[PDB]
Amino acid sequence: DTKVYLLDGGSLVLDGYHVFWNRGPGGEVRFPVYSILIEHAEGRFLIDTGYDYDHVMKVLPFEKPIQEKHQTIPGALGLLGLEPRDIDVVVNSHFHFDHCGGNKYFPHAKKICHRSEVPQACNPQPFEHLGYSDLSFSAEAAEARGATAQLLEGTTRANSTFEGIDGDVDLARGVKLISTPGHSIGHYSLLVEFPRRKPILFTIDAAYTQKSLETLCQAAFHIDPVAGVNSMRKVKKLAEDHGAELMYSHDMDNFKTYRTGTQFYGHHHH
Amino acid sequence: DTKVYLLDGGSLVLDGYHVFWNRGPGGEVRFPVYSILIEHAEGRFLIDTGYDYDHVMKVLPFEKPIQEKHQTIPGALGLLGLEPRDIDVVVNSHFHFDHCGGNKYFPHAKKICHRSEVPQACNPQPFEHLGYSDLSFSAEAAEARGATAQLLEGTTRANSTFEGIDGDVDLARGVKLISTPGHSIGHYSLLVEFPRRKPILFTIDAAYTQKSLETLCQAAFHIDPVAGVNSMRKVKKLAEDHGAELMYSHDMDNFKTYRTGTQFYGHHHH
Ligand SMILES: Cc1ncc2c(c1O)COC2=O
Ligand SMILES: Cc1ncc2c(c1O)COC2=O
Ligand SMILES: Cc1ncc2c(c1O)COC2=O
Ligand SMILES: Cc1ncc2c(c1O)COC2=O
Ligand SMILES: [Zn+2]
Ligand SMILES: [Zn+2]
Ligand SMILES: [Zn+2]
Ligand SMILES: [Zn+2]
Repeated sequence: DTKVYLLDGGSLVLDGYHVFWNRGPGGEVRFPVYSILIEHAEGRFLIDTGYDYDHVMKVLPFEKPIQEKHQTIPGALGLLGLEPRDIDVVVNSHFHFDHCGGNKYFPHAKKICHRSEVPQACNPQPFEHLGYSDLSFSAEAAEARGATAQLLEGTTRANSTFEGIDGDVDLARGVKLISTPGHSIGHYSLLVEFPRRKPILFTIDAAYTQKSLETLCQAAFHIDPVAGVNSMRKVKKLAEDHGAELMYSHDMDNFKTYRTGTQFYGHHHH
Repeated sequence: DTKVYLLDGGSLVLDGYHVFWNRGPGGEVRFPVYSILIEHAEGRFLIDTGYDYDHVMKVLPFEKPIQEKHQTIPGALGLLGLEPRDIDVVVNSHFHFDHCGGNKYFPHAKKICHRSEVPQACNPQPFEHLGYSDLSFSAEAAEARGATAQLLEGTTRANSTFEGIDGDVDLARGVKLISTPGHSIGHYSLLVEFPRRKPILFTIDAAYTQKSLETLCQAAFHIDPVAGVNSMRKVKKLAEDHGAELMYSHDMDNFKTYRTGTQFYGHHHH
């Protein structure tokens, strides 16, 4: 019928000026990170794979990760009686480290990302190195960036090739990847339709929080802030023209009301 | 990949002479009843649906049913985060009451049984009335037997029509219904193949216990005991010629070693 499970992936810390470009205010802010499991008649799709705890502790310990073992990808799938192997397709919104930390566990799945994202990861802008700091999702990108030491044993170029896409696309029936560049060169948001509840528009990094979308204030991490704003406009109109419940990527106060673990969206209405 | 879940449906009591036709020995014997959930790339298949507790307490209280609420069909599916609605196909080995008690919860699923079983249920041998005592699986059979009082509200002829089959058939890839008549006119056993463990041959009522199969001693409930014995021979050879682990329908001492609830057969071998 289509169910959506949120895999709770723990949390990270940014300054308020990171979350709210120039606006802020400043001071530490902790936000959640999660992934999106779609159980669908055409297969099990995982959208993003959270952050890898060792990677963050090594490279971004100032983000002070807190992630319990049920909040790794295999752990969170564990709560559903699932293993990484049960996932048929992994989709990455973009290759910032907190959205592709768990790709390494899916050599057998088909991978999908925007055409431009793997090239970006191999060779990012000088201000993007930190965002694209976990190359374990791609043997190729790891090579180009000289970070093959991140590759999990058994990751080859063969089991980590992506099918590049472009523009708005149907992942499956009732499931659209919505093109939302700006934050990154090939950033995608997600729209999931159900049969007895209103569509869900997952903003991912096009809108970190409700506050972001409300004031058109994007995150300070972006490659193109004009594009970033247009993508917010596009996401706002999309939500309106559909019936969509907007679910945000990194919004602690909103996250508390989100279903994680064994709870899911898309229940049968008797 | 193909997983098999056993839905534990509680237990019932027969005399030893029932379980072991003429051989026995006598005295009360309690045995388990269960159903077979196959999660498969072609859908979720439920083979049999246990016994309905109210039906047994009313009509066969001498069988002294013990069935906790997690051991009804919706309850047992409950332990998997599933509802009756998530099942795509219900297959009935035959329409004895302890194998079709839960059919009433699946109006939306496709139903499959042997060509002869619905006609048998409508109009059984005089010695079969008790076996075919729960007609809630079929609006039509309930009418013919004047037991429409068993029909759950919303059960119509439309949502309880079966596709009749005959001979050995592939339910799905790696999943065969093996024709095993004798115990009932159109009784089927089940063979499930996996990719990293030996096939499982579910005998259902063709062989109640390991002891039954070992000594060719069928249950005392049968329509044709010559056929019944041939079907045991057929099941023994099937198991040999394949690699199959034989799993029996009503074998308490063997049942204790069977995986029920959240445990399943067909794990990925890393
Ligand atoms: C580690 C951690 N950080 C944040 C949250 C949780 C965590 O386990 C659970 O719900 C949360 O918001
Ligand atoms: C959470 C987080 N930390 C650092 C970066 C990003 C993040 O989302 C994106 O680009 C970055 O440098
Ligand atoms: C009610 C009941 N009867 C038998 C068994 C169980 C029961 O809950 C569980 O495992 C069994 O063998
Ligand atoms: C368990 C049980 N009880 C009664 C009958 C059957 C049973 O399996 C089959 O035919 C019957 O009359
Ligand atoms: Zn990002
Ligand atoms: Zn992010
Ligand atoms: Zn029977
Ligand atoms: Zn039986």
